Amino acid sequence: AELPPGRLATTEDYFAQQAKQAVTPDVMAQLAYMNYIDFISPFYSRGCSFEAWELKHTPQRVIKYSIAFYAYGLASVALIDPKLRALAGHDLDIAVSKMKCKRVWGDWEEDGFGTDPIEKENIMYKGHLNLMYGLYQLVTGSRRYEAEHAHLTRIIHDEIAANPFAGIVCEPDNYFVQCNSVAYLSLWVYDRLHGTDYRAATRAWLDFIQKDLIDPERGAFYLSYHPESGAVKPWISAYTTAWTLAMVHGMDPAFSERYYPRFKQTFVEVYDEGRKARVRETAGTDDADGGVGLASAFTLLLAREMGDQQLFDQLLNHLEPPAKPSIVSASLRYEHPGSLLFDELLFLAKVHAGFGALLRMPPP
Amino acid sequence: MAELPPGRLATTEDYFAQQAKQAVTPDVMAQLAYMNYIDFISPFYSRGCSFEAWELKHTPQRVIKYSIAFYAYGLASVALIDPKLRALAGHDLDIAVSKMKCKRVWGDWEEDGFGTDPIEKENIMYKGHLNLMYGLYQLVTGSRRYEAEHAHLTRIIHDEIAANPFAGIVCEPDNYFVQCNSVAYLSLWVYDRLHGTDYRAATRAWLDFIQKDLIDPERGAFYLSYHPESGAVKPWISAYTTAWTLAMVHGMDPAFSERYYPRFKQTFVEVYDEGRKARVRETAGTDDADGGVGLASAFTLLLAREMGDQQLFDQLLNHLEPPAKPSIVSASLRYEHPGSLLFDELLFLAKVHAGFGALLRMPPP
Amino acid sequence: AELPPGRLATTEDYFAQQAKQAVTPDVMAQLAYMNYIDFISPFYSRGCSFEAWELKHTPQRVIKYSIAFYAYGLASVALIDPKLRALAGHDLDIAVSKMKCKRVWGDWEEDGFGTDPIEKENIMYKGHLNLMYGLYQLVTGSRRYEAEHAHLTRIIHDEIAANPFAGIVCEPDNYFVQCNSVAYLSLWVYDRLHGTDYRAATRAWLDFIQKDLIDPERGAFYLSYHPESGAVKPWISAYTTAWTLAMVHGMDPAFSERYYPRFKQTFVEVYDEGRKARVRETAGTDDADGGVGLASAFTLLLAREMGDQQLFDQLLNHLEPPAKPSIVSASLRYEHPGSLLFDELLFLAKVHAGFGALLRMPPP
Amino acid sequence: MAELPPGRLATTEDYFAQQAKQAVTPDVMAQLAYMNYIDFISPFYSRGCSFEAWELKHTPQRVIKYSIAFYAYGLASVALIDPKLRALAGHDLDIAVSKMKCKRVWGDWEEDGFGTDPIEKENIMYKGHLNLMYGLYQLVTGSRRYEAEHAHLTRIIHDEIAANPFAGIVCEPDNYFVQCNSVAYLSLWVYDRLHGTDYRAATRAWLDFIQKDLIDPERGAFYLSYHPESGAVKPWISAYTTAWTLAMVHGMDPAFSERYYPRFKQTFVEVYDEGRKARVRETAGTDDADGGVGLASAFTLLLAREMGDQQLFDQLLNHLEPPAKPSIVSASLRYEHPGSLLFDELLFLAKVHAGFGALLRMPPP
Amino acid sequence: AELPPGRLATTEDYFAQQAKQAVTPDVMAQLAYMNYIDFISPFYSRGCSFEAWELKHTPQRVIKYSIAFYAYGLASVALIDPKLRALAGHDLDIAVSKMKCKRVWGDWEEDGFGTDPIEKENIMYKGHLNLMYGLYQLVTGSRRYEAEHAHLTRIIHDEIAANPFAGIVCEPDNYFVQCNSVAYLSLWVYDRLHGTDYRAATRAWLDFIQKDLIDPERGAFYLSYHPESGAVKPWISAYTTAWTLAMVHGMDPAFSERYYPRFKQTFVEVYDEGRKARVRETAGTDDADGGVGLASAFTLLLAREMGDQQLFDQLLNHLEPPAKPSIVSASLRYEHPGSLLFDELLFLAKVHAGFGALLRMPPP
Repeated sequence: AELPPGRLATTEDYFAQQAKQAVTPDVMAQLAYMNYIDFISPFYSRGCSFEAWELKHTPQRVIKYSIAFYAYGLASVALIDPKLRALAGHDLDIAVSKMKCKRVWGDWEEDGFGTDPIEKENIMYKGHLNLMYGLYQLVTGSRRYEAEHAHLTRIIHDEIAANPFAGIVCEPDNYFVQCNSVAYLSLWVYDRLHGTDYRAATRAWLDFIQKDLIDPERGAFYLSYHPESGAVKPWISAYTTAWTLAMVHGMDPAFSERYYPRFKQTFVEVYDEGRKARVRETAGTDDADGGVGLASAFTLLLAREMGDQQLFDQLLNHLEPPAKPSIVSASLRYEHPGSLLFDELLFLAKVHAGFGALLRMPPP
Repeated sequence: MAELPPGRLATTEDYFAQQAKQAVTPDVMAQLAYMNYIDFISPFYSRGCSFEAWELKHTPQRVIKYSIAFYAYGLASVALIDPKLRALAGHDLDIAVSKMKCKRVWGDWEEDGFGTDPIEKENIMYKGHLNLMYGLYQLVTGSRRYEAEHAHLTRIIHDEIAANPFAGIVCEPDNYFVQCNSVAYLSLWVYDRLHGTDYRAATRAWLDFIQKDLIDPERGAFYLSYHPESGAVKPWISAYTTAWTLAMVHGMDPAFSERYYPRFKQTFVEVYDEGRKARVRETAGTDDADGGVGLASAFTLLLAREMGDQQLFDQLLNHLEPPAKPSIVSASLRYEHPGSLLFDELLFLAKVHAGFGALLRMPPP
Repeated sequence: AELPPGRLATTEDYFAQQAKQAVTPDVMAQLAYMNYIDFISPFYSRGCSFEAWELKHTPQRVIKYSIAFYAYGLASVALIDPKLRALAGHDLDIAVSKMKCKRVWGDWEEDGFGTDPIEKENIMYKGHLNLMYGLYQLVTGSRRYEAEHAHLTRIIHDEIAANPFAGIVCEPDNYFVQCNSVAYLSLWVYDRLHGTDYRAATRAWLDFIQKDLIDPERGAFYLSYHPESGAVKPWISAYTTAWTLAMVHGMDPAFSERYYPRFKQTFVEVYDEGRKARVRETAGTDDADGGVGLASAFTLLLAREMGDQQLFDQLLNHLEPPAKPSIVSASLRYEHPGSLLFDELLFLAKVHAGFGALLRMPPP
Repeated sequence: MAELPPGRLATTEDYFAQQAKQAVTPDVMAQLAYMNYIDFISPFYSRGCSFEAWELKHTPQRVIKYSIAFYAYGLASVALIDPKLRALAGHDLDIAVSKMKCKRVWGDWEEDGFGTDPIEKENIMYKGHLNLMYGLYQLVTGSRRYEAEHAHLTRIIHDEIAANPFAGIVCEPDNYFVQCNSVAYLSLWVYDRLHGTDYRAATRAWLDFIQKDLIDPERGAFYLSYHPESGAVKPWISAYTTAWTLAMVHGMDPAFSERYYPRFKQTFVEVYDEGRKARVRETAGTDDADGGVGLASAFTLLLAREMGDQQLFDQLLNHLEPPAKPSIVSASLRYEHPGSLLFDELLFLAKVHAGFGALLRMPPP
Repeated sequence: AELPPGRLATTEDYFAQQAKQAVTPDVMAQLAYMNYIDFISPFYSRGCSFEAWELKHTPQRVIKYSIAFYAYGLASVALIDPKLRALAGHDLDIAVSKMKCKRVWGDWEEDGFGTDPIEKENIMYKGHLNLMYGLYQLVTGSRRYEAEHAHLTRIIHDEIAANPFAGIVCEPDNYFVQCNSVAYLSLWVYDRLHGTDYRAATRAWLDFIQKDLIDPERGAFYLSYHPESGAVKPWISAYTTAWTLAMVHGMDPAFSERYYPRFKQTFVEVYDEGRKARVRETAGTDDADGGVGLASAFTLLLAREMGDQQLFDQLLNHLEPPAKPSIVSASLRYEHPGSLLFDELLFLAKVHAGFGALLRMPPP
């Protein structure tokens, strides 16, 4: 109802986009940032050109995440406004094209892990890619990437079936729940499109991650698991948990519903007389947004996914005003982005229709 | 028309009278000196694949092709203005073509992953400018030095237009830009003038096409781009896109540009400083001038010239030139604060531009 | 005990970790620095990636020492707290993996000494590697590296047997007692694991180093020995001595016990009314921490090994407060590390359970 | 002539009297110490393909050939001035020729895409200076060390002049410069002096050719360049081009330069500071001095010397030297603030220069 | 015997080292600079590693001179203190090893003169190398390099016999008397060790350099001679003369005794009430230390060679105090070295026992 200080649109306005069949003017300005300027906008062309990311100082290892989060937001744009669905589809085609460039996945080879980023392991990369293939096809109805999608889904399914633990590692011997969450969601999306049952593996996964990987009282996942030693790194992680619960809510909403109030009690600090909120990254600290610095931004996405308007408003009042948004020539820019992936994650949270709603996207 | 405005080098009346006087203004001559004078570092020092002039101005690689082409367009009008500079213009156009073919210029096509050959398909911004340049070189000089290449490229363009389900050719795969097409189509008109052929016949279907989803008739403005694989049109209108397109189209179908020009002005042009100045908004729904690539005002200067709109030309040049702080040192022009990319190139072109139709009708040497 | 100014935990608390079966909170915060943040933490993955060391400006030639000192501390963490044994094992797996990357050992080739860093000489590198292979296996029970450990132990043993002096050189014609000390301890660890007697060569080594290499009155080793000429560089070195006596105390405690009081009288300056201590690197100077700048930090390790709580306290009061530790988001950082290898050596000294206790580590 | 002006090292009378006294001035000697003294970093330390001296002065690569050549030309006059320095001069010329052949010097030809061989065709600025240097080396020394190469290069030059439809040879393809040709032609005169041949006969047709569209005979000034493919001449007159050209031509056809010299002065030379100083505008239609490559005043100093114009020499050197803040430290000369490229080279050359005709007539060793 | 301001030891103390069989403490601190710190000290190892020189910004072309001058000093340390003889030998072994690295001699190839630095010409490089081979063997008694020494001596002898002028050039056509003086001394040393008569060539050389290459009234050599033109660069050079007279004094003491007083009159300025002296590099100037900047430092060496304590004292008072020596952790450093090769040449002059005394060094 009331526009908070430094905000571009109300929480109510974000949540009402889909009912209005229109994105807010600031979301439109973000899409302009994404698409407008020749050569340097991130969605200018399908080529293996990364000038947009160079200009933002994106570290190489983060590029795959930036593209994927953009793609996730774009899928919701398509659902919100039928008149932007073709644009969204176009941008998703670009996203998938760029994602396959060696500048994006080549860390796998440079780090010594292999020359092929798909064949085994590396689930953060190939999970996102497989989700993107599916969202592109849900938005557009095009089979342009279906051959590849059929292949990658099967690699994923086969690697899950072959592993003694439920899921797939990233680097060899590094297991992350948040990266697996994306891979499993990608199976749901393939099943929606094809009528298959690759998603049947999800139960065993949800059982596995609720053992040593979770503190069920705190509603929080541990940082990682390492199959060769059986070790779990003994610190709970807010950003890990927020991202994971958000994606799991589209598969097993009960799971996320169970842990969500505990997660909030463990990590979320409300401040400024109830107007704002910020998220501690681990236990035993008062500091917010430690570690990779993304706890509050992923919690914004979680709040959106769970329909928690009050927490969404508090978090965006913490994140957005200090970053000093402006809209210049109808395009959005932030003078002081507070983290990596800033515009990407604020975009995604502003539009996000729910993973379950994306799974149910009506045909074009 | 005839009082010299603050910070200006010559009056708008003087620019518009160059052809009648058969002489360029002294500042245009000073720009030609910047272009030609100093060993090794002037842009038109030699035909080699050397780009020191552009290194010194910090031209981004992707922009070089545009810089060369806009110089070439201006040089063709110099040839028409002053017969005594026609040979110099021909010389510079020979260099422009030579440099345009260097891999430093076109090599982004390969680096981006689109192909090793920049002519064979797509890439119409590059090859459209190249083809127009081949034609202008030959109109100016009467030389057939590049005719074999011109005959080949013209036919690749024509064939690609015939094979496409939409009217025209893409740049990057799946990126269609009306402005880049406008240059390719004009190149056909120039080939026809020189050869007596009818490649220009394809222009009608193109003008029909762009007046569908690609134009907003209320605003006399083209949308940013079209993307054939999805059928998407990026839903923002673009001033610099429009200005450039209407300017080139006015040499092919003057009525088309005349139809849209008053709308285009109302949509994008802000007159300010009590009527003395004007600046151009790049898109709708903003008060800001010169957003995006930052070239709206400079391409509108070209359009104003093409349309004979002396008042708007004067207003725009009053906005653009004085803050850039021109000076002429040793009879050569420099700007202390160029306001955009392609600044000296576009202010040169607008000052000399005789009209695309007049260039098509250039008398033989 | 009282917490001294600028300190994170008391000396009593460090010395009590093993009895409490728990690391202090600041040691845990160091382990979080080591393990927490994606890509940039030193123990993020097994890959040949060194971002953590790039961020700290570690000179190439120091990387091998950094890894090894971390590994030595990790072995003690395994002994302190059974619940961190799996984590420690995991980190040691990473340490061994990284230690084998050419970024770590490649100076050997770049300097012109050979393309293979194991086959001969180069005992600083291969001695640490061999000790690490053993510690990994004591901590984990895993044979992952046993084939390599068997091979390397035999190269070391053979090279010792073939040399006319007791031990092995680093660069050709450069003999250092500290580097040899690590190699010899590696034989003791191999013997613990396998039931062999490679450690029998230790007696002749201890006899040899007590000739021209030691000033027995000062309880101090000379800098180096150079077999081709028979020269010994005629300056005594505190860091050399402190490291060597520390490792030797796990093999022949009497040897170190004999020299330790003399070493202290030779090099250690107590100051600030008995609260602090700092160590001179050589004789004939009043300056502390000359040379490689590690005399006080290695003496901290020695004091821990010898059970000298008062000197430990004094040295840590000199070293830690000016480096301005803080714990941010439950992870330790120093604003002003006073030397190379700073966080590594303060970690190691805080947790070190004694080289003899590591040799005796009970099975998992 | 004989009061020492402010900031000067020696009087004009003293420079002009060197040859009559058989002794260089102390500042010239200090320059020769700069050139020869310090291990590794002096420019004439050794024959090797090392360029530290030029690295320390920030000489651009493309300028190195010119620096070596101008040193060589000054060294030839040193040999004539003082017999007791003739052997040193010869030694330095041996080094100059050696260095001139190093790829760091001529490699721009290949990097710019014009060929792997810098001698075979075109590239007359390089190979003209090289050919003149071979000749001066041999006049100074009597040595045939480079005679086989000199006979070859002289013939390549002669053949290329005979095969061209215009009189002379280009630098980069299609770039004709009169100053670069003047050096090539003078090289033929030197070869003829040494061998008794008549390659210099081609000079008459050259002097006729450069007096057509390449000259403004009323202003006594040459245009910047000629471009044989188009026939264009770049329409700006150039002071440095003219001063250099007239200086070299005065050793071949003294009447040619005597004709144009007063006109050249009126066109370009500004006397200032109550008659004590002079500075040279690079082109017409400006008040600015030393624009362009920044060498008009320094080449005019050389011309004044060649023409025996002591007053103008004095005025120019009063403009050039004092602000550059010479000092002599440990009997070696340095400038704190050289005012242009090639500064110490051109001031050296102008201080010693005995006249190109006199170099042609150098007595045997 | 009074210690002058800013000096580390008295002139009397330097000159008395050999009688006391001990180096002064500051010379010992220089030897610590040279030998102490891992990796970065110049005499750390025999490898082709040049960190020490990188840290002092030594130009590539100067490295060969630095190593040689260190080696010359080291030979006198051997003679001063029998207890440092083994160390000196060790360092000389390193010096020879380094001298052979392409980083040291590779300018010869980069300049276009050839791929082999000893086959012909290049007498500055190969003269120093040959002298070094001989000093190494005098100090140590070792034949480690004898095969190479026998070959190089014979290449030098053959080249002298084949030339129409007495000696050998450096770069083609560049003849320097100082570079020849080192080659000729190398033949004396070979003869001492082997009983041969390669030194018989010396007489014709001493005759030759006293023609157009010397101004006998001024006691000064010209800069260089250029056989192809017969030119002599017409400026006399103090550093050239000082270095040449110093080495010749070990072969024909009368030659240097003849010219020495003239050399001083020509180039040496006594100042500061007789306390200091500084050397002009050429005639017709008042400025000191022009050109390569080494006139005063090579005159320091000459004064030492000639036994001229007063001039030695005066020069060292000019050179050392402004360079602001300090000894930190028993190792010497200069804050403001006044020239290239500064620590090397002050080291050499402080220890130098006389070239004739080095030729007469007793066996180990």
